[PDB]
Formats: sequence, structure tokens, C-alpha cells
Amino acid sequence: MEHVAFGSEDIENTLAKMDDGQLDGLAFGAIQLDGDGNILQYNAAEGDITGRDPKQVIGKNFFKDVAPCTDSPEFYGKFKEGVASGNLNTMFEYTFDYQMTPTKVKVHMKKALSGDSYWVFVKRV
Ligand SMILES: *C(=O)/C=C\c1ccc(O)cc1
Repeated sequence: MEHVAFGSEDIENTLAKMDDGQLDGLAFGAIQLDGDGNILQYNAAEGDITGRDPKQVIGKNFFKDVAPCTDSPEFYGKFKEGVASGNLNTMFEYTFDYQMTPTKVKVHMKKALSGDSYWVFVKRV
């Protein structure tokens, strides 16, 4: 178990040191995306929420392929503006509903310390 709290103010510093098998110890879902929304990392806790096998989603586009209910101004729209701006730190609730039981979650999106990477953190509410 890796001790990190959802929403912590220096979470990107914390996760920088972590390997993929370390990300799997987090109490919340964590996805790492490039600027184009392609999944670079995907932890086990997100797999528990969405039903995806984490290995099978790496390389796919989060907005186009994997999570199409996120393709909207309220989610994808924010990300695309954070990528354009190169700054992003936003937290909001959303309902995941694509090919799964509708589940209400808290999403936190934040820029990584990495130069062109972005985090999406997901926990149940
Ligand atoms: C809407 O599509 C949000 C999330 C999501 C993530 C994974 C899967 O498989 C479905 C939906």
C-alpha cells in the first residue's frame, strides 16, 4: 500500500517516483495521459472502477477509444484547454456510464512534472 491522499497538493511530486507496479498500490484510480489523450499508465484501482484490464488499455486513446462518455466540454474540453495552456488542476464529479453500471466519481486532473504528461485521478463518491 502506497500512502498518498486523493487531492493532495503535491501529488505529482509523489507519483513521479513511482513505477507501474507501485501505482497499483494507490487508494484511488490513476491514469497518465499524453497531450493527445493516449494512455501511458493505468493503475489497478481504475481497472476496478471501469472493468478495463490495465495492460490492454495502455496505448489507446482515453477520449476516442476507451472512455467516450468523457468526450464532452465538461471533461475532455477541460483537458484540451489545460494541454493548450500547459497548466491544469481541476476537480469535479462525473458519471462514468459507458458499457458499465453508471458510477459517480470524483475526478482530479493535474499536469505531471513530466513535460507532456497529465494525470487523471478517479475515486468513488
Ligand atoms: C465514460 O465513458 C467514462 C469512463 C469510462 C471509462 C472506462 C470504460 O470502460 C467506460 C467508461
